[PDB]
Amino acid sequence: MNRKWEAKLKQIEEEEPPSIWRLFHRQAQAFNFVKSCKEDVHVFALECKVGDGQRIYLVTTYAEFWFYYKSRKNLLHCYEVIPENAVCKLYFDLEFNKPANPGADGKKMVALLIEYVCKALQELYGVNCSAEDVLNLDSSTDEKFSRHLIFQLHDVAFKDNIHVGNFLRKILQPALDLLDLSFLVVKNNMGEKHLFVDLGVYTRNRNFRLYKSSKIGKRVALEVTEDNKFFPIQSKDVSDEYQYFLSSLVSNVRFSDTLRILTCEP
DNA sequence: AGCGCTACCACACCCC
DNA sequence: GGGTGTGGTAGCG
Ligand SMILES: Nc1ncnc2c1ncn2[C@H]1C[C@H](O)[C@@H](COP(=O)(O)OP(=O)(O)OP(=O)(O)O)O1
Ligand SMILES: [Ca+2]
Repeated sequence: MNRKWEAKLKQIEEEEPPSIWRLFHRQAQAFNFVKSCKEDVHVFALECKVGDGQRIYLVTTYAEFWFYYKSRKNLLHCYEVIPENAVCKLYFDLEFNKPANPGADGKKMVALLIEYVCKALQELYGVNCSAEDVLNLDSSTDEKFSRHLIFQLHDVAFKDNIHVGNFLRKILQPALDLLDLSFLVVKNNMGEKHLFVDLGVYTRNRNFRLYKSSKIGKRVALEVTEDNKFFPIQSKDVSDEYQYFLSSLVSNVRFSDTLRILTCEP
């Protein structure tokens, strides 16, 4: 109830074919529309013209969004809005300052990370998976090894992203102590000891840069790594790039009549 | 007309 | 000197 109260105060304080394309200034007004929609619609965040994080919000289906998005001539700097309390996938934001840590073997650190989380998923939930179920994206530059991992688990999902964070803090506590998970620590922008895993992305209504999208500032967009081992099922009725787009979406959990929802309280 | 939060610091408090 | 909650903005994500 504590969350539903903060929104109520912010509110008072503030022919053609079957298409759906609604832009909203307030994230709250967007989700309100989704409820009164009657169509499998979702919420996207577009970075406004301002160089800061000022964002506007779009509401449309995945298919209709990919239609006006695939060319990459329009709708640049888009983000997925991960709805609070909604079932989602296991994902990661991986990033360290390249020059600050030279000896870091990026492609080797991710494999060690995945094999750990995989083992963790088995010991704690009986879930079995391998890197073959891990969509691997890249947005790196000459100064930042940036990677996004989206797990594609078979009939499995988390209660929400808040529980994903709890899962990681639990299994990454041995590394957090280091103010064998030695390969996680990395020197930050100013010599400080941060964690190769960004644990600040597991919040309510988190934005997450979409596939083939770059921040309003730079121009490097997310793309599938070369060592990626997740390959969707080829379907003649939709393009392959659309498959990766659907997979990459954190909050687009495969409909399954045997879905195991995973929880984890802190 | 973004949104969410925590890391950080100040203070106040308590205890033999 | 240690140890434990409480505000409250400032800045990351
Ligand atoms: N000002 C911001 N406002 C709202 N959401 C943000 C903001 N900054 C970051 N986020 C969200 C969207 C981002 O996809 C998510 C992770 O932070 P961030 O690392 O900066 O983006 P990114 O991982 O997609 O690119 P990269 O890390 O390589 O710079 O947090
Ligand atoms: Ca990042």
